[PDB]
Amino acid sequence: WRAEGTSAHLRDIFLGRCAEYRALLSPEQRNKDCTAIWEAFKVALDKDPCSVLPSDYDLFITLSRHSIPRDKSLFWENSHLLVNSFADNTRRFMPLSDVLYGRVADFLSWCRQKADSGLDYQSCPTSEDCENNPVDSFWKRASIQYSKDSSGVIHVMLNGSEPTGAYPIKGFFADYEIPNLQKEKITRIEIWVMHEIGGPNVESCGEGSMKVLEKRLKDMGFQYSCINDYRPVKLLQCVDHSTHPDCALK
Amino acid sequence: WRAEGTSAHLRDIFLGRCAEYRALLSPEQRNKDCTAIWEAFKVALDKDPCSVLPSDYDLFITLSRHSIPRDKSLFWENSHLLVNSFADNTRRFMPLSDVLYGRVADFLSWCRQKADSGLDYQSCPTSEDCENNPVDSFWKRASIQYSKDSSGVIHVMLNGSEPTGAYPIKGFFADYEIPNLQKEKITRIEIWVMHEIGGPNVESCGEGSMKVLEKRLKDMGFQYSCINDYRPVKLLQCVDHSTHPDCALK
Ligand SMILES: O=P(O)(O)O[C@@H]1[C@H](O)[C@@H](COP(=O)(O)OP(=O)(O)OC[C@H]2O[C@@H](O)[C@H](O)[C@@H]2O)O[C@H]1n1cnc2c1ncn1ccnc21
Ligand SMILES: O=P(O)(O)O[C@@H]1[C@H](O)[C@@H](COP(=O)(O)OP(=O)(O)OC[C@H]2O[C@@H](O)[C@H](O)[C@@H]2O)O[C@H]1n1cnc2c1ncn1ccnc21
Ligand SMILES: *[C@@H]1O[C@H](CO)[C@@H](O[C@@H]2O[C@H](CO)[C@@H](O)[C@H](O)[C@H]2NC(C)=O)[C@H](O)[C@H]1NC(C)=O
Ligand SMILES: *[C@@H]1O[C@H](CO)[C@@H](O[C@@H]2O[C@H](CO)[C@@H](O)[C@H](O)[C@H]2NC(C)=O)[C@H](O)[C@H]1NC(C)=O
Repeated sequence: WRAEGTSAHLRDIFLGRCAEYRALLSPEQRNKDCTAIWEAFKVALDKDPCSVLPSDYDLFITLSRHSIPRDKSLFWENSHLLVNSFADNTRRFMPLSDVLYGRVADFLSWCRQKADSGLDYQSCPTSEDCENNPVDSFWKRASIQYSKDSSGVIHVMLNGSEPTGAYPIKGFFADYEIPNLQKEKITRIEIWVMHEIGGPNVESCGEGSMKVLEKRLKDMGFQYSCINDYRPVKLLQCVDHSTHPDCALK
Repeated sequence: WRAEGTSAHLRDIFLGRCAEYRALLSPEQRNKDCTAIWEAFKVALDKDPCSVLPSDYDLFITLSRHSIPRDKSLFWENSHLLVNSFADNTRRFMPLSDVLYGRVADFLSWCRQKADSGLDYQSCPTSEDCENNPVDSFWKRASIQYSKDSSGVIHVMLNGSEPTGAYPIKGFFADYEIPNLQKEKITRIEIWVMHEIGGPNVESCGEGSMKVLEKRLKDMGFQYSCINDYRPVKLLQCVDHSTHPDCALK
């Protein structure tokens, strides 16, 4: 397996994150059983590391699913850390990592040993090793759910400094979220194409892969919008480049 | 009593955070036993909620203590959330909440029931109910250690929009940290007086309580400097006031 093995102390981390997230939920939907959620989740830890399907996580989703506030969904690509810091633990936006079923697995890795009941802390399969590995099947299932439950203004943060372009035609956003957006309950889609401070401007709104994305969203009937270096996020990037000319204040 | 009852699912949260923090420690001191750390901490939970002393957490500290990088300490008052966001989980600085023993308790509450053996989720004592409550004694002990183990350039974030003054003459910083800073291994102390965006400038460097703090530190023989609205932090505050004139980019 050419990927990170199971995360040490997966269970404690999972339950801890789950318990802390409960506090963020509204009292009405605060009734969540972290233990049951973990049990449902571990069904994948009792299977062949190449025989886990997205549907295997259905129970896990049923037990953890909760509503996402209108206009708070934030999708992204090649911007993990920035998205998490900007979202600020649900305070500004609620990306998948800030939704219960996403929060418990953010950054973690897991898979059962090839031919032994115990978890494999040595390595886990990538899409290359095999399509149906625990981690990818999990995110496919969580992505679909996250997309289906989003409504209002859809925000998307992309990385215009990524060498392969801002929009990966083969990725979770393209293959599992866009096709699952409920057109009827979506007002518009606003894209933020961020560039590293002084970093390379590989692509901006309307260029390369951005034209492909825009065309698709438009052919799908969505009201489309694209902003280069959305200020609030630029200001956050600037925190680490205070003396740079792109970050100077008036 | 008068304070919040112990946090729901305290143990799970505690262990979860402990396990996640282990990953941030260098392989040299990563060998931490969260369960044992939890048991040492629990010693205070099996005592009268008004008879817990800072020394009751000596074992807890012994088992969770670790080094703090030179120049990375960050003290503060009236800016807990700003400090946590800026520190960015160990990336930029290492405040007490980003040190193992502080991390497991950041924002939590705890105390045993008055005459019962179980935890009291209804309420916990405050400084007014009785001085020796579990939470206050915990932070006194934790503050002392954090100070004793700090070195190099000392940073301090104060709130200059605080009505009663940026430097509370009575508080954890004045009463438990400053007295435990070890000059022999300290270069200088740098203060950052932050003001709310547009917010009121109650006090700035060299004003009111700031006069007191400066004189106290100088009388102790420390090199001292103060900065109003330290740029990096100002930029972070700006993320939520992007259109405000104080946050306009050049
Ligand atoms: O370690 P773990 O358990 O694997 O958790 C993963 C993993 O540790 C890390 C991957 O970073 P990467 O730069 O490859 O970033 P990606 O390309 O993988 O993320 C882009 C996708 O996330 C979305 O939110 C966007 O809209 C888009 O669909 O982000 C966590 N992660 C958070 N949300 C997702 C996620 N991994 C797959 N997802 C799929 C969906 N939502 C996710
Ligand atoms: O819920 P919990 O478990 O009680 O966790 C507490 C509590 O939930 C919250 C209190 O916010 P407050 O504005 O009153 O701020 P404070 O006056 O209480 O804290 C300011 C002090 O922290 C330092 O780091 C600064 O340099 C300064 O000495 O911050 C958490 N906290 C984190 N570090 C500390 C802490 N509480 C007391 N401390 C004392 C030391 N380090 C701490
Ligand atoms: C946006 O994409 C750029 C380029 O892929 C990322 O910056 C690179 O990050 C890697 C790993 O940290 C480094 O090895 C490269 O040297 C970086 N290149 C450049 C030009 O900076 C950047 O981290 C991405 N931004 C976000 C928020 O994920
Ligand atoms: C700095 O201190 C100010 C003043 O106490 C804090 O602002 C107050 O915050 C409370 C709670 O959110 C509000 O009800 C008040 O209206 C605020 N007053 C003002 C003048 O803004 C502020 O939160 C503190 N800053 C930080 C980072 O903690």
